[PDB]
Amino acid sequence: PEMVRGQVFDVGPRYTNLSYIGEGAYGMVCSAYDNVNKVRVAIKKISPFEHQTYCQRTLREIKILLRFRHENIIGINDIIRAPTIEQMKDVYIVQDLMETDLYKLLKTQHLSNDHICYFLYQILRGLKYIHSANVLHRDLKPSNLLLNTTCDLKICDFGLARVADPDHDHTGFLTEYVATRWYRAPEIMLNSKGYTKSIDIWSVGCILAEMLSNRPIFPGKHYLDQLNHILGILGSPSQEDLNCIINLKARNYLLSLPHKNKVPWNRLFPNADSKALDLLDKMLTFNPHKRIEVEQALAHPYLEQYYDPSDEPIAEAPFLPKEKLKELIFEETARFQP
Ligand SMILES: CC(=O)NCc1ccc2[nH]ncc2c1
Repeated sequence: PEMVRGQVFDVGPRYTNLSYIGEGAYGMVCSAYDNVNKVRVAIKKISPFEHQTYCQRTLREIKILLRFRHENIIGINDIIRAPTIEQMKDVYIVQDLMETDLYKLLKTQHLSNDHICYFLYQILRGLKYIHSANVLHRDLKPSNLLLNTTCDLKICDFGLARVADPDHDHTGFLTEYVATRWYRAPEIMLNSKGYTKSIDIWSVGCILAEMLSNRPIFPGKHYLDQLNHILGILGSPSQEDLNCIINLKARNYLLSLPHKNKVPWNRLFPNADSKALDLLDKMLTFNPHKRIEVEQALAHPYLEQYYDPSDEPIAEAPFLPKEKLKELIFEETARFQP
């Protein structure tokens, strides 16, 4: 039984020569030589079985990623676990090894306009597929966008994903939310559960802005401070957009704020391509009903050199206590067993 950083990393004889990568949500991450395909691979250890939430998220991701097949979405290549429920304490998910991710790249590398364009294209191409399956990722951020040595990009981490449910999207003001703060659309803090596709487009807009400067655009330090970062750049919502927020606590909060003017994108991003800023503006639209959709974003002039809807595939179809969820993780991973 191989050990890494003083813990069992029990990946069998198939996978050998482990090197520590980093530290996931529910366990450790390593590379390993795959003795069957003769390539190094990434493997993450997942120990979710005590907690119903870690079980829920583990199972959501497994079910989604096994059903999806797309060049810009990470696959599951193998899953390692014990032969019986009783002996299964952990699950190992094997995926393609990727050199880096966008978070690491942004902290260390200047991106050319050509790189930004290509990364954005790949993100949206992957997102077209996800949305075509009626699924929302709900936690798009640089550290969930993996890149290889030739800058192929794959979206990962579907633990917070949901089926879209726009008829149940409304909630009150200051309703708590789980997904990463800096990439949360303004409506999350006002009146949205994050059950519509527009939530993901906002996050992509934040990612685009961060590619342009290497700095997150709206780095809020706490729940409501996130909204006030957004409003500091977008400025005060218009009457029409304010009138769409029927909830009085949310509406009156916005009305209580002093008038803020829009910060022009070309002053925030003086070296950016003008077509990139036109698309950014459309993704970072305050009103989620007016926000650009994924397929429109692909068709935007900024992406013209890549846009090819015949080569931007869609999914073939649309997509509980911890004891039942352990059984379900066991069943879902059975296809990888001898
Ligand atoms: C967000 C996440 O789950 N990161 C860990 C991870 C997953 C797959 C990976 N492939 N290559 C490297 C690598 C890292």
